[PDB]
Amino acid sequence: EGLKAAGEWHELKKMLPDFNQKTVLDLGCGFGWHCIYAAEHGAKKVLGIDLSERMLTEAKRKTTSPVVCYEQKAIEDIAIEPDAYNVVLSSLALHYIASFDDICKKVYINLKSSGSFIFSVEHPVFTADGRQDWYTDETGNKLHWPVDRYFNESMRTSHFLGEDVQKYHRTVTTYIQTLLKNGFQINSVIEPEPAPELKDLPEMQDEYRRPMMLLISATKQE
Amino acid sequence: KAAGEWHELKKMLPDFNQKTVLDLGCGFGWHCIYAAEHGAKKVLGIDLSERMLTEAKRKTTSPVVCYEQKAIEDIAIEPDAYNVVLSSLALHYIASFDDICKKVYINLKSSGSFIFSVEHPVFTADGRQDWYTDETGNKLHWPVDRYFNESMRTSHFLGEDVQKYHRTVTTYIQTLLKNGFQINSVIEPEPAPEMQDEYRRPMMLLISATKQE
Ligand SMILES: [Cl-]
Ligand SMILES: [Cl-]
Repeated sequence: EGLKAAGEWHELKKMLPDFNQKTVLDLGCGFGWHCIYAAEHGAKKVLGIDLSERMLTEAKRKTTSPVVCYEQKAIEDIAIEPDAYNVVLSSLALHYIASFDDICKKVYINLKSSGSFIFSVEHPVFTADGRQDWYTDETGNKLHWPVDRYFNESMRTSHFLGEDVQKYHRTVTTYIQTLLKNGFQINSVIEPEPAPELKDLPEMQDEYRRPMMLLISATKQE
Repeated sequence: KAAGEWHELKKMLPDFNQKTVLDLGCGFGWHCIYAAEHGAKKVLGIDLSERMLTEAKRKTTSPVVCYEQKAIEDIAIEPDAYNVVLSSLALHYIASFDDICKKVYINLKSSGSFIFSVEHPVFTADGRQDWYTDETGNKLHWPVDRYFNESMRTSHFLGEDVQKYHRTVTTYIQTLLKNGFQINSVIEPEPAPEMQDEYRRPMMLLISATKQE
């Protein structure tokens, strides 16, 4: 879980613009890694938004810069602040949001002219079937990755003891077309392979077989 | 599959009026006839097969449209000559999509479009190009494997090898981007018998792109 979170960051870093004197919004900031990074690369103002109080306490403990503020808030509830941001970021968060269209409308408004919108979601191929796991035989070999219901843009629920995880499946089309119809230009679309530091690692070998993540960089056009 | 490809591709097509068009893998020439009657000043359609190009010239009336017997990878370098380049279900049979992009960029005018369709990476990844079935032949789900393994996919029939090249969604999009195209539209079509199972996995990938200078 932390292994492929490093695989996300490696590709995401190469998408990032220069942060000097930029105003940054981080949707689903967690422990505030992107907010810290932005600050120490010269951002004038960073807002980190997350739902978990536990995570924001750890974020504020890890953040020294007076440039960064944190707020407990749902991503669907972000404030309308027209033209306030140079860049909006979101790492592994938007596949938990029901209307990606609403998020794009709000990000568009909140961004200045030629503002940046860079995000990563769990891949449509990862979420399509719903089981979010390998197809296995009797001995337990991962035979292949199952894909089903690809055009059923609906909730995907998974069950653990005491937890209910709720995600929303969307197609590659929907992510790209939603950005385009909302006035964004597509700069990059990447499906990350494992980071070159951990490409040898035995557990990372199944990650070449199906994509786990979708990363997209987009620019506001008026 | 073929008619379903057209329905969605038609929607991507620009105004053809006094546009110079190139159709790659033109088959029986459907796009070439379409463009000519929608006001194109000049159209060139190419195909490898002589049998299909015989039928193509047979069912074509307009003198705006010329045909040649030529493979896609051997298209002529003609700088700033075309307004629009089309390719329907053809580029997944070509090894270097980068090479096609380099030539199409050069052959297009400013703000000219490159519109194409291929078999979707999810259809081509595993290589078996078929459902996973149990012992009684229920179609269980569609199998994905070796997604980032970008190489040949061969299928065998009596008397023929079929050779396709598997590429990722990244590859198609990032290659267009690095060769100076702007992405205008990316669509994975659904259809409008055994079309019943087609809503379950994507079969085709359609991209519309514009030349940027
Ligand atoms: Cl949406
Ligand atoms: Cl290529």
